[PDB]
Amino acid sequence: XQSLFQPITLGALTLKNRIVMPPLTRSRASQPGDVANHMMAIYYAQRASAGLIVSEGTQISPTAKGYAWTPGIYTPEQIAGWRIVTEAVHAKGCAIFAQLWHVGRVTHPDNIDGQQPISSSTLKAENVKVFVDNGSDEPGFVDVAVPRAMTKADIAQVIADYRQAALNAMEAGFDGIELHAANGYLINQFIDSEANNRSDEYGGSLENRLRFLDEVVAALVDAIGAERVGVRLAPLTTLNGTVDADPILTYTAAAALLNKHRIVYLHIAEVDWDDAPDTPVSFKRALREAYQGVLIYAGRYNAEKAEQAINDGLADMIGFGRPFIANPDLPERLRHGYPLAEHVPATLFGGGEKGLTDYPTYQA
Ligand SMILES: Cc1cc2nc3c(=O)[nH]c(=O)nc-3n(C[C@H](O)[C@H](O)[C@H](O)COP(=O)(O)O)c2cc1C
Ligand SMILES: CCCCCCCCO[C@@H]1O[C@H](CO)[C@@H](O)[C@H](O)[C@H]1O
Repeated sequence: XQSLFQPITLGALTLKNRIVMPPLTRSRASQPGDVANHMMAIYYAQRASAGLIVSEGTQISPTAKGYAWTPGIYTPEQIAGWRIVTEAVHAKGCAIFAQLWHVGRVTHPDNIDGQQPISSSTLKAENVKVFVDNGSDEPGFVDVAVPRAMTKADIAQVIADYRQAALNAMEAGFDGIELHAANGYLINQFIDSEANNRSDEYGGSLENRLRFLDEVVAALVDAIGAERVGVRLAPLTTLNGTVDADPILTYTAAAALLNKHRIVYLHIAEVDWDDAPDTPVSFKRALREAYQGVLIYAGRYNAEKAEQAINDGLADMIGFGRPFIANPDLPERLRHGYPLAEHVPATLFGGGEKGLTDYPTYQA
């Protein structure tokens, strides 16, 4: 754990250690309005011994939402709710980035004001569910809907929404933003060949499939500066329905594209739930050459594997998702080898403080 507990520079920030709390949707936002709130501020502040917190995905617009009760980042009230979170986290000595979210086709009309979802194409995500508010207090799991293909004007609108969301994140006191371009969501629906059947400049070729990513990143950087922009990618997981035919080429190219933009970090989502594909070390080393900023990995890491990934030169920082839900003091536990509590799946999403802020710190 020695390297894990070394500080690191992230742009203008000096971070305390190499541990990341990655984005974790908890579906706790206040209703009406999808507003980040008090229990969320406590929850994040409890976990501020991380070197970096990345917020749960926060939708950039009404039609960017995939799941019931996720917090937005587009209304004044939403910005203010996030400000209480960032104030709480900063009072603990910690950096926090907002994960800007557009789910594309991974949604249901019930979550997007009755609208049809949008995507690169008209392809439904196969074997994917989201959840909606069915009036009860538990999430209602539902099949996703068939999307409509984005027009040029839709592309411009979504870019504008991302750009503004980045400014809104700065107004909310975040230290930066993370673009969610992973786990089968909108940008990923353009990147991955089998999800993109466009015949315009946003599909077919590799250059074309990376174009939407390129243009979104350019707008984010123009708005808030490259030192405040991270990006999340999922080269090899396919759980939410996006498959690429040549992911080593596509994602090495994506990494090099992002390197050109000088984004402050690249975050690889190596596992999504139970989807834990073989991610060859040779490929990780290629990503390390293609992108020369801070490289973050998350997915089924423990203390041993995290330390090894850093010492092998594969990663600079490591995120721990599920363990951070149940262990607010995860860094201390990893450092000492204290046993980790396990999380309760039934309280991941929705509800209140139970299963959110009532996981204790370690006590022998
Ligand atoms: C409850 C839960 C919610 C999640 N929601 C998001 C999210 O909002 N954005 C995201 O990029 N990943 C999300 N993820 C994925 C995690 O960031 C992480 O990559 C994944 O859980 C693998 O890491 P782990 O094995 O350490 O949990 C979520 C994971 C969990 C368990
Ligand atoms: C009862 C708890 C059910 C846990 C099973 C999780 C259902 C899907 O969970 C979803 O996973 C996505 C990544 O695939 C995330 O981006 C979303 O934030 C999350 O809501």
